[PDB]
Amino acid sequence: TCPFYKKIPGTGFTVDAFQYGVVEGCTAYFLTHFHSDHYAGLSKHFTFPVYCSEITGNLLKNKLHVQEQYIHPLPLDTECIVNGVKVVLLDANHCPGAVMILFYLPNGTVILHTGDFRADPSMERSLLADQKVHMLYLDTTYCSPEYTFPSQQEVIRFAINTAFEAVTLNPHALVVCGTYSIGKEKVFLAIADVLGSKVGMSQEKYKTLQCLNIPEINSLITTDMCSSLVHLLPMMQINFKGLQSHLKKCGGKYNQILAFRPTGWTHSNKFTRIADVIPQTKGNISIYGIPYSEHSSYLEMKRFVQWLKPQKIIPTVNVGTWKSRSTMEKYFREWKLEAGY
Repeated sequence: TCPFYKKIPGTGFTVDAFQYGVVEGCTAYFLTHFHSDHYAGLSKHFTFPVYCSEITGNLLKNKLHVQEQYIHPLPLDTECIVNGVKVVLLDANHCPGAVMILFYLPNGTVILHTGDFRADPSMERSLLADQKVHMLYLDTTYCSPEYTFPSQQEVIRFAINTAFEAVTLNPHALVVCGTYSIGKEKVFLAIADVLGSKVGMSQEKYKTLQCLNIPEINSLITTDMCSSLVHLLPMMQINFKGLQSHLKKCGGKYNQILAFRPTGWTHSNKFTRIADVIPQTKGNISIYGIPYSEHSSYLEMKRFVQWLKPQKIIPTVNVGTWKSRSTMEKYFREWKLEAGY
């Protein structure tokens, strides 16, 4: 049964609740981004409205095969009426197409629902600057002080340098990159850019990438693997037994794979910096883990909530146990008391 934190009060609207059947009273289903936890349920056979970003729309039409009439895409940064309610979509700084939703109620209440997000100072000079928010449905994926990680631009440095080192040392070396959903495209695009290659991928991942309104995308990617020296692969495949396997298939065109597993947080964030990273090594295959997050760090989240001074906070992540819920409220209280809202 749709949990209360996927419902918006004073509307027939719901957020990321497509896996329960019909939700009694829901006239419109919002979807924040194309990630299988959030869309679990959608298909060609849906005949209620869906509101979402243009980019998320393309993924619905072309990947899940939803029927164009039911996909209502909306522009960002635009005051837009929906079933007699003002809403706005804002860039969430998560994966391509990912949005937060501003709801403006008849009764005067204002609600912000973050979806998945990586909070950033640039959001404090958006439309949110203009007015008060009474409720915050917040992405609490990394709501604990242990959770730190470097900036995306830091990590993209490390990558560009590493790969470019190796390839310049050994020009018969392949760069690989793992992936299982959209997100983190800047990893492989930046590597390929510094190397003078296009990125090569399976047919389905090419299909996925062609939906995302990346400019000049045609010059950057291909389905011709032979012609490319930055390859993509399923993250399940990024290991020695499966990389060895793949290295065979290239057919004596490369003598060393240099991979990258863009991960989120792992416990190795606690004791080691980004400039001091190492990979696992079994023969001529070298696998990096690299903490490229598309979720807020504890500090980033903290700053954002303390600027927003919401009157109330409703967690959307790690809400499944009483210990996690309790831990999270303590942090909310601390933030509130530090800041004087």
